[PDB]
Amino acid sequence: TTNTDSFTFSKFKPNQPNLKKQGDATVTSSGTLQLTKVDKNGVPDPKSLGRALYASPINIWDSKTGVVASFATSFRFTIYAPNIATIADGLAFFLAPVSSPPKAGAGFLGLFDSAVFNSSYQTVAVEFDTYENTVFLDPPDTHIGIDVNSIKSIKTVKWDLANGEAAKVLITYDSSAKLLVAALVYPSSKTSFILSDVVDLKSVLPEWVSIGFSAATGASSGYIETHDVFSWSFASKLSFAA
Amino acid sequence: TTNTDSFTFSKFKPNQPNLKKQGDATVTSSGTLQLTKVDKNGVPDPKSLGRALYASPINIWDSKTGVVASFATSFRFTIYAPNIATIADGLAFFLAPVSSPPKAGAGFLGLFDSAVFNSSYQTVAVEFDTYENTVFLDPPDTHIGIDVNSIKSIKTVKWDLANGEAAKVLITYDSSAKLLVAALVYPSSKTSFILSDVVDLKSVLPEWVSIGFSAATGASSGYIETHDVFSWSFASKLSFLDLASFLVAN
Amino acid sequence: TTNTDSFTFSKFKPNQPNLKKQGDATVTSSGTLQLTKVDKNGVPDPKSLGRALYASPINIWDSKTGVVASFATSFRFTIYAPNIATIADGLAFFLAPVSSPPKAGAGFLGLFDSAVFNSSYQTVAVEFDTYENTVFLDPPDTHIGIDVNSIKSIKTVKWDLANGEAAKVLITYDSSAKLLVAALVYPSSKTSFILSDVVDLKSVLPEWVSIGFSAATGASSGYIETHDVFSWSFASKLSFAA
Amino acid sequence: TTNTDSFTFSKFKPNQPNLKKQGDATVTSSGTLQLTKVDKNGVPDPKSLGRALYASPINIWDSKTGVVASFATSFRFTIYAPNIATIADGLAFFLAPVSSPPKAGAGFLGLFDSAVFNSSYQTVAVEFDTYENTVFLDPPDTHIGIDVNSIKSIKTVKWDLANGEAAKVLITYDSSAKLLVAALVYPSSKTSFILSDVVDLKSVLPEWVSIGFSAATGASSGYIETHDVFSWSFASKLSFLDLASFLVAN
Ligand SMILES: *[C@@H]1O[C@H](CO)[C@@H](O[C@@H]2O[C@H](CO)[C@@H](O[C@@H]3O[C@H](CO)[C@@H](O)[C@H](O[C@H]4O[C@H](CO)[C@@H](O)[C@H](O)[C@@H]4O)[C@@H]3O)[C@H](O)[C@H]2NC(C)=O)[C@H](O[C@@H]2O[C@@H](C)[C@@H](O)[C@@H](O)[C@@H]2O)[C@H]1NC(C)=O
Ligand SMILES: *[C@@H]1O[C@H](CO)[C@@H](O[C@@H]2O[C@H](CO)[C@@H](O[C@@H]3O[C@H](CO)[C@@H](O)[C@H](O)[C@@H]3O)[C@H](O)[C@H]2NC(C)=O)[C@H](O[C@@H]2O[C@@H](C)[C@@H](O)[C@@H](O)[C@@H]2O)[C@H]1NC(C)=O
Ligand SMILES: *[C@@H]1O[C@H](CO)[C@@H](O[C@@H]2O[C@H](CO)[C@@H](O[C@@H]3O[C@H](CO)[C@@H](O)[C@H](O)[C@@H]3O)[C@H](O)[C@H]2NC(C)=O)[C@H](O[C@@H]2O[C@@H](C)[C@@H](O)[C@@H](O)[C@@H]2O)[C@H]1NC(C)=O
Ligand SMILES: *[C@@H]1O[C@H](CO)[C@@H](O)[C@H](O)[C@H]1NC(C)=O
Ligand SMILES: [Ca+2]
Ligand SMILES: [Ca+2]
Ligand SMILES: [Ca+2]
Ligand SMILES: [Ca+2]
Ligand SMILES: [Mn+2]
Ligand SMILES: [Mn+2]
Ligand SMILES: [Mn+2]
Ligand SMILES: [Mn+2]
Repeated sequence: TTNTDSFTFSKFKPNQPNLKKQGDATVTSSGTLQLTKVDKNGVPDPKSLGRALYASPINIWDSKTGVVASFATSFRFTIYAPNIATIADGLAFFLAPVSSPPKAGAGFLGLFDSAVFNSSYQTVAVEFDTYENTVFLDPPDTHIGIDVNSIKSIKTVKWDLANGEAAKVLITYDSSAKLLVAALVYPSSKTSFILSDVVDLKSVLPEWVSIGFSAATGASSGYIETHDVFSWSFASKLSFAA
Repeated sequence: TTNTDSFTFSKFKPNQPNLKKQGDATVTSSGTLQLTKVDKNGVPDPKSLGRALYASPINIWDSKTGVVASFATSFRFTIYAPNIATIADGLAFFLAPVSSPPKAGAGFLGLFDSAVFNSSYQTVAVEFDTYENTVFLDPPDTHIGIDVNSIKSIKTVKWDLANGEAAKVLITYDSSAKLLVAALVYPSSKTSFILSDVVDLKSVLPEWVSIGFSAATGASSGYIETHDVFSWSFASKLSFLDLASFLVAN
Repeated sequence: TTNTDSFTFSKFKPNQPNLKKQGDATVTSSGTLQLTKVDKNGVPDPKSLGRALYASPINIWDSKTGVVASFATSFRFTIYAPNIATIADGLAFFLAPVSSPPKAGAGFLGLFDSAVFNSSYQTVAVEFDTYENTVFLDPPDTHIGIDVNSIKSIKTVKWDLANGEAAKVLITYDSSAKLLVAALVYPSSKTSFILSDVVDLKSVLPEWVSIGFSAATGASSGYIETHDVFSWSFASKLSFAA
Repeated sequence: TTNTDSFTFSKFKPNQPNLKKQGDATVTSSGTLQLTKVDKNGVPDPKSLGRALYASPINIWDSKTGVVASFATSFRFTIYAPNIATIADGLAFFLAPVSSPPKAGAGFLGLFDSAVFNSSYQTVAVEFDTYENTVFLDPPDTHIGIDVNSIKSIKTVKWDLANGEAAKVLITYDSSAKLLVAALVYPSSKTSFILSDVVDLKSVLPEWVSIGFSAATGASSGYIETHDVFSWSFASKLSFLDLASFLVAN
């Protein structure tokens, strides 16, 4: 007995009513979702935080039956950094409760308030982290991480940013294997990165979540980068028994 | 460059935050979308009026390119009347300005305010109409209508209500033919009906539209019927559909 | 446990190896599947017979579990008759056993051998009949028909031929309702026909069936028309414990 | 103006005529496609090679229009080895011309006849390689690799085999960026591997190609492992795929 919800934005459009935008999020004339503040020149600013949600909650689990949804989302994104040596803070795909407020900037990625684990967050996220928060146990490498009610990622893998180049991303969740899987590929320069782990979405998330993007820039001048999104598809399936 | 927005409600849930319940519209505990009001008794009430819309506007055409969405939807619904001789007024699947407010009850079907045509409605519907308003040029028989900016359907055809029986609808809009088609089947009765006509969606809708059901029961006590929706499926693409593949399992 | 097989021919190409063509059927330069003989000049010929099948069998029902496929097919076809008053014989979408040869021409539609019902035809069809075979209890009008192990339709509805316009067809089988529905629209005329009936696929087909088209022109001189298909899409779904 | 062709085998079934079996490929009565010979015990035999292709050719590209197909494919497979430390040879998913004979075994994986690259193979493969063949430039570790007309990969990455555990694979081709990607995840060990390269196909493969799997065991006793496939979906679009939807509908 399956519900499904899916959409594909191959462009973005100014003021799109199917998209909830938060903090600094703009969608440009040219169709770019500009998650984080970027002046006329292309020049990203500090002290920024931006978010994008799909306008309707996704039913990721069902308490009557205990059935859990599988989902798959795909997106393409570009991090340009004026200076690659100083980069902060990163972007992320997440699933948080609905009407849940944006949270601290920088390392927090606009999804947390603190280094502390808290089951209250009810956030699961795949981060693309570009600055090392030693305070958070970040690997020293810029990384893909999987967060579960904590910015202190449960598992991380290296990810070598290709500055200004477009990354194609696939994020997967098999509900019967409880497997969350994230893969990033640079089409131009042909590199590849994968991270996978087990997350039991029912003990973590509410039945209904907002899905979308979060992004932050550095708390320090020069520690700046864009977080531009070009396209985004998603598809979730919630079957009620076998 | 193709956008797609799409979904399946095969079962409904109370309070479902991805739909916008308006008027009396609710979803019971066992999953039925009651568009229009029903006592626990199971007795349908008069002067009810309810709508359900998907909470996400749909991009139906793009002004910059001129490009227009194709779309498909299907659902399963029952109208049950305690008294088949006194049945009012109907239900409808529609597109309208985001997220439109319900308009007059009764034979207006929550979609219109009078018998006259008006472009500001910006509304296009397929009605499944159950009471003959002669001031709306209604045919004597129960009928499926296509309606554009008016309650006076621009084309109707016969529909024989099977009282208390689930009908399966496929409504369909091929953008290159500007073709709207509504098919209705009762699998229990083996009976079927189709209406087909053109409507140039770009002429009559805004770029963004809210999609849903609308239903009303009668303006006099006893003209009464349910307008229950069991399941619902929708799919659109806008390029700046694969229908076979869409039904066989949406 | 759901298997699925699906495709779309948005146009045909000559000797494309995923169709098997039988009889006179061929694919033209401009990508048309002419089921029946049309000459040099567009003049269709009599005594012609053509079938075009998907080169893969379709698992219609599973005997071990007794479950049965749902499937949906859509196609676009033109028949054009140079004399509207003298047209024959029709076309058909059908399911039948594999390596099951073409069968009698004319009014049997490449699908049968006599008037009589016969179980061992193991054939199910939706037909688009342009000539009254009185001998087959044909209605006195061009009709659409459901046929199950007989050219004697188990049900019909009136179909109004629109000479030389493309017809859009949607045929659909719902194995939970055991419900076969055929709809035909002409975009040009705005016209619309539907036929709906119960058919037990599990009763009348084997587990695997070829799926395709059959068509035939009239017997006598003059009872001629074309039977041209432009596009075809099929999808089926066979869940073992649904 | 877009063609399509997809399927999903969640089970395999004995004899299944939409699947063409070559060499030793057997489908177990419990549903496993056994690419290479697996005896009574369940003990894999050496000296084996098997292949299973989809029974109909796939249109990968069109010469008239020069347009080229995109495609996803996923599958579950298990390699079981009685001694983890004597293992050969490997399995692959390939695209070769119809109706390609199966070719040399062992480290050639049933796809190639020798170390030599050849254009007239018109074979592209994603390889799962379990034995180092120095004659083919194999890296010291077990690896996934992209093969184009040759048993010598154009690129590889360390694949660490988890013995007896189902691997889930995703293979994609983006014709728009001539880019082929293989990824494998062992859901039990939460462990993963991904491999990206550019390969044209228009220049390398015919318009029509058969597709499936190929496998082989070692050339000497004891160098043995199974190559068992549990499910398989495939999707191809060629305009003259929405992967996110593909995966979650398998
Ligand atoms: C529904 O479908 C089946 C087809 O599967 C028909 O049954 C078959 O009919 C054929 C043709 O009549 C029979 O073949 C016969 O088999 C015997 C040996 O078993 C042959 O020798 C025989 O030939 C003799 O007759 C010939 C013509 O008279 C000569 O040329 C030969 O010399 C030879 O002397 C012929 O090939 C099948 O055996 C029969 N199959 C089965 C499984 O029964 C149905 O036909 C009906 O039933 C038949 C028994 C027969 O009596 C027909 O007259 C019936 O139509 C067919 N049913 C209907 C209603 O059409
Ligand atoms: C579409 O619906 C709109 C809004 O309902 C119609 O506009 C209304 O039309 C009436 C004209 O018959 C107007 O009557 C007036 O009432 C006011 C006081 O409230 C008086 O001061 C005035 O003397 C009129 O009698 C009404 O004003 C008007 N409402 C609004 C909000 O403008 C509309 O009718 C069409 O446009 C309007 C503005 C007039 O020009 C009409 O003549 C015209 O037909 C509806 N359109 C159609 C095509 O039916
Ligand atoms: C790469 O792949 C091509 C195509 O298979 C190879 O060419 C083929 O080689 C075969 C010999 O190994 C040729 O077949 C023989 O033809 C003669 C003449 O009738 C027969 O008497 C004999 O018994 C064989 O059937 C085959 O003709 C040829 N195929 C084609 C399509 O031309 C190719 O091998 C190289 O080219 C040929 C001309 C011979 O010189 C070979 O020795 C040769 O290596 C393969 N390339 C390599 C480097 O291995
Ligand atoms: C978690 O969050 C809530 C409010 O958001 C707070 O009351 C609580 O103290 C939190 N921290 C921990 C460690 O539980
Ligand atoms: Ca960090
Ligand atoms: Ca009415
Ligand atoms: Ca006839
Ligand atoms: Ca090797
Ligand atoms: Mn981190
Ligand atoms: Mn009406
Ligand atoms: Mn007939
Ligand atoms: Mn290798």
